[PDB]
Amino acid sequence: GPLGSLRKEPEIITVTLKKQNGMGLSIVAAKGAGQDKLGIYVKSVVKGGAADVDGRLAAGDQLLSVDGRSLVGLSQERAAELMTRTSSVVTLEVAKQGAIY
Repeated sequence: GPLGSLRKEPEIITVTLKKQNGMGLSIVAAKGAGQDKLGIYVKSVVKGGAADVDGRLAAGDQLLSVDGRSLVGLSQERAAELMTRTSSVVTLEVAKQGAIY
């Protein structure tokens, strides 16, 4: 769908993968049996990827889009596929609900 929603602190998160291996990030969500668009939200981090390695990623990283591909209602299947061939560089837009001031 359409990208951009709120300002938030993060919004546009980008980090050079190829770090310890991947992004070692555990997402939580899907798409179906609802509005055909489930809100993507990180449940945790593999604690072994640029994500948990960038000391920023963790449970609470709603990705509105990934590599241009909207994630604001994607399925772990597709989302994962997108996050798969991310390359040594991952450029996705994440947002929070409210924390750290």
